[PDB]
Amino acid sequence: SHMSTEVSEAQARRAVADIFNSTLASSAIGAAWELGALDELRENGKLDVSDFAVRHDLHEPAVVGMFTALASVGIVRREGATVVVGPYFDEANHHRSLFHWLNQGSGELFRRMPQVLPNENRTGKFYQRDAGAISYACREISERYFDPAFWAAVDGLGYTPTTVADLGSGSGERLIQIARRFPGVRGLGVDIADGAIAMAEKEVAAKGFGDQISFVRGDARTIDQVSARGEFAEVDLLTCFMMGHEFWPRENCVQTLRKLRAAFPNVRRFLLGDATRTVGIPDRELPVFTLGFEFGHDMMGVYLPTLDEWDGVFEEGGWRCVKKHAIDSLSVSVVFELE
Amino acid sequence: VSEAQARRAVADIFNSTLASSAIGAAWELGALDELRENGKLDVSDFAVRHDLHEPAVVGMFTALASVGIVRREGATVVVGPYFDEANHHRSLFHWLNQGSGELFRRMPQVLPNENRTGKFYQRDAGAISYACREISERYFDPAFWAAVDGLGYTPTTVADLGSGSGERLIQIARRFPGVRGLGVDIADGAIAMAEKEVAAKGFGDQISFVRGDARTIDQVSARGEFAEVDLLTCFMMGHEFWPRENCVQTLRKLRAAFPNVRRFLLGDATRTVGIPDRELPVFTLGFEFGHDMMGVYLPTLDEWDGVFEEGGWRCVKKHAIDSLSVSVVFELE
Ligand SMILES: Nc1ncnc2c1ncn2[C@@H]1O[C@H](CSCC[C@H](N)C(=O)O)[C@@H](O)[C@H]1O
Ligand SMILES: Nc1ncnc2c1ncn2[C@@H]1O[C@H](CSCC[C@H](N)C(=O)O)[C@@H](O)[C@H]1O
Ligand SMILES: C[C@@H](C(=O)C(=O)O)c1ccccc1
Ligand SMILES: C[C@@H](C(=O)C(=O)O)c1ccccc1
Ligand SMILES: O=C(O)[C@H](O)Cc1ccccc1
Ligand SMILES: O=C(O)[C@H](O)Cc1ccccc1
Ligand SMILES: [Ca+2]
Ligand SMILES: [Ca+2]
Ligand SMILES: [Ca+2]
Ligand SMILES: [Ca+2]
Ligand SMILES: [Ca+2]
Ligand SMILES: [Fe+3]
Ligand SMILES: [Fe+3]
Repeated sequence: SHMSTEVSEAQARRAVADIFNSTLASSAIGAAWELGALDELRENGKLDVSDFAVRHDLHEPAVVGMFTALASVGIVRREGATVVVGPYFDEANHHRSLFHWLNQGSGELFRRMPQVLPNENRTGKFYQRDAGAISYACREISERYFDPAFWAAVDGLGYTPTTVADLGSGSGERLIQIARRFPGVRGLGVDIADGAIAMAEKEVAAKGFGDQISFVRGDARTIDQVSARGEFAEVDLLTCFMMGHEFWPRENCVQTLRKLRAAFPNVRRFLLGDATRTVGIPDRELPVFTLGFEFGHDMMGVYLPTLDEWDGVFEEGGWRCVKKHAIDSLSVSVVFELE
Repeated sequence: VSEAQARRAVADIFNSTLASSAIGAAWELGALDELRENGKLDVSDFAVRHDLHEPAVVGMFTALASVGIVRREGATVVVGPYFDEANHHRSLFHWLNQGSGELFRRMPQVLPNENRTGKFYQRDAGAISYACREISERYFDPAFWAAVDGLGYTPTTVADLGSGSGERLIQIARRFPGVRGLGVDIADGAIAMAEKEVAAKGFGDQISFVRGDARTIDQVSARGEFAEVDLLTCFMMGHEFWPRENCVQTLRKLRAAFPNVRRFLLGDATRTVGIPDRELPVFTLGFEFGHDMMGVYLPTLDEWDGVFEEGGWRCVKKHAIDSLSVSVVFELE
């Protein structure tokens, strides 16, 4: 019953106030996640606002504001000094990392809409985001939304991997988790960014896998002009999560996929996971994330393929898709099992 | 609630975030005015005239559409059921997002006490000022002009505290062609903008500016001009005088620095008390949470009513403001 064109003034007032307040609630979800408040609420059902501020050493008036913001749209409820879970708590907390991504991660982009849309401004580095914050969010995005399909694909491999390469390795956690599952395995993380490599190297060394897992800074799109090509022949498992859209547009993807197939000639399975562009969902029925993901990429000047466009590119790129998993639901996102 | 209702509500909160930034942007880019005027627009046409990246332009319009502010029929965009309300309050959205977005984005870093020394938050001064012009004009002007009309005299020299763009002083000089104007602002940027705008409009011989902190108004030098001032105005910054003890002193210093002021017009939003969380009108939560985050005391209306006398002033008229949280204009003597 959602799409009315005629409403009363009172209704229009309430709706616009909700849109306003939703903005603050939205930012609060990620902030409350980061400050530990969503985990307290989830675990205990309630908490005490002063007691929370004191234990975490937080400016109490702003803590009250954070919780009021959440309460303004029904995520929590305030009752005296107490905050209890509200009707939408479970759902909001489920998707907290998407909110964090939207706000803490990509806030500066969407805030700068007026300066980002003008063509005269769209050269070189024209927007800013928070890499540390995006990295914070993506860990849970990876774990909450992609892991079941990822591990289901790893379980149906039909062989034990001995050397695994991961494209866009980020924190290096995927490679670490792999090493945990397959004790004897070696790992190769490829990433185009210095912070990622360093962060990943540190974590790897700290968790005791400095002997099994290494890294190389490189562009996966131009993987054939990298300085670690001699190690590639040993790789029998390839993984690539949350970055496949960077290989687009179509013709670049085709080439990149060919290059990957030639560069990793002994890879058996290649597990490829990403979010994709949706078509024809009504404006008033967009689920969580979809709009942020698509509008964010349009603002950054980055093309996002549909699922159908991935489907249609694998054969030319040298790969056969033998299984596909739908993700629930991070917009329309999937894991392809390629060989 | 059912699980479907919860999904839908959380999706609305997410998309609302995007619609919310888009209101302010659509304002700046001229899309809201064009929609007010014609009732519709063409996404291609608009993108081409404004030389904008069209796929991002469609995004902006689908954000607005996602919550009922507009509706899309292919490339045609028509005003939606919530257009008039949102357009009305567009400056508030702009303020929250383009002005103050970076403060609320950094919530996790701003709340911890160890982080709250020195320059611990950032806002966009240019953007805030952009919004503030319309906030002042749309929300405060009617009460401001009503107070001017009922002053009981015609001013000769007006001083404006936190003068910003200089617009309020310009408009007063338009109403009272013989008036001398003086603007006090703490920001060099405001002083520069105001001097430029005044000089450009032809009022450079009538309106001057001095950089100064209105809280310590007694410490700003102005060639003895303060003593000639017979009308004082201060909009949208009075809460900066607080807490109470500081306000009492600043009020007493203003009284002393401006001995010949007859009326002092003091306009501001205030902290509300007891509004139910799910019934919060537009702005209230942003205004109050923003200042709580910034460490800035915000008084209630009653706190203001209770401070004037000890501050050396008598309140003689009060005006309610329409639909800007709880906002008022006091007239003081
Ligand atoms: N063309 C490219 N080649 C290699 N790495 C890339 C790339 N484009 C982006 N990346 C890297 O891919 C990452 C995107 S998000 C990382 C999430 C990570 N894959 C995970 O599953 O947890 C960033 O670390 C970025 O540096
Ligand atoms: N303590 C202080 N003393 C003087 N000016 C101040 C101040 N605190 C803030 N300001 C200035 O007050 C302005 C707040 S915005 C209000 C603009 C103006 N009064 C109007 O009605 O449109 C900014 O220009 C800011 O620099
Ligand atoms: C990492 C992120 C992304 O592409 C981005 O932030 O630009 C992403 C990719 C895929 C699913 C979810 C988030
Ligand atoms: C300028 C703003 C404010 O207090 C702030 O930006 O800190 C304000 C004050 C009063 C009404 C509306 C906005
Ligand atoms: O065409 C597809 O849908 C997928 O890209 C891969 C696939 C093909 C056939 C059977 C399963 C998976
Ligand atoms: O106490 C008040 O309400 C205001 O401070 C101003 C006022 C007082 C008395 C008569 C009129 C106005
Ligand atoms: Ca409806
Ligand atoms: Ca298909
Ligand atoms: Ca309307
Ligand atoms: Ca303006
Ligand atoms: Ca003086
Ligand atoms: Fe991306
Ligand atoms: Fe303020």
